[PDB]
Amino acid sequence: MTEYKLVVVGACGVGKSALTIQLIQNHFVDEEDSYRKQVVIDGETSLLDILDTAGEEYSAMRDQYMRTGEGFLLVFAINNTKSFEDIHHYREQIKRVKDSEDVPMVLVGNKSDLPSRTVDTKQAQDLARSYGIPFIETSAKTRQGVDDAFYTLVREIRKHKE
Ligand SMILES: Nc1nc2c(ncn2[C@@H]2O[C@H](COP(=O)(O)OP(=O)(O)O)[C@@H](O)[C@H]2O)c(=O)[nH]1
Repeated sequence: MTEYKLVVVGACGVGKSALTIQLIQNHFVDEEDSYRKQVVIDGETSLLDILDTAGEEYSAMRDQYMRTGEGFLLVFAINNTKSFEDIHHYREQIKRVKDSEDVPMVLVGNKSDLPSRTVDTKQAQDLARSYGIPFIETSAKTRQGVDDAFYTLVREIRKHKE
C-alpha cells in the first residue's frame, strides 16, 4: 500500500482544516490538524497522511512533516489578499527545508463560494504558472475542487517519483 505524506500550508483561517475535513470526513461546519485515511486514486490504493499547518506550538513535528512531506498544498483564500501574499513565503520555506527546487506542490484558492473576492483568478493562475505548479479553485463548503486539489497533488508526487 502506497503512502503519501501531505502537508497543507497557508495562513490562519484560509480553510486548511475545512478542506481536509471535507476530503476525509465528507462534511463542513461553518462554526484536528492531522488526518489519516486510505482512498483510491486512479485505481491505486493510497494511504494519505495529512498535516495542516500555518507555521503552531508543535514546531518539531512541523519540521519533521516539512522534511518528510512528499507534497504540499499552498492554500490561500480568495477573500484574503494577505493570505495570497503569504504564499511565496510558504513556498520558499518548503524549498529551503527540503533543499530542492523540485518539490510537488499545488496552489489552492479556497472559499470560491464566497462573493467577496479580492484575489483574481488570473493573479493566482499567473503565480502558479511562474512556479510551474497546478492551480485549483476550491470550496470546502460546496466541495468544489476538493478531491481534485488533493488528487492532483498525489499525481504531482507520482510524477516526481518516476
Ligand atoms: N464559506 C466558506 N468558508 C470556509 C471555507 N473553508 C473554510 N471556511 C471557514 O473559514 C474559517 C476558517 O477555516 P479553518 O478550516 O479553521 O482554517 P485554517 O486555519 O486554515 O485551518 C471557518 O469558519 C471555516 O468554516 C470555504 O471554502 N468556504
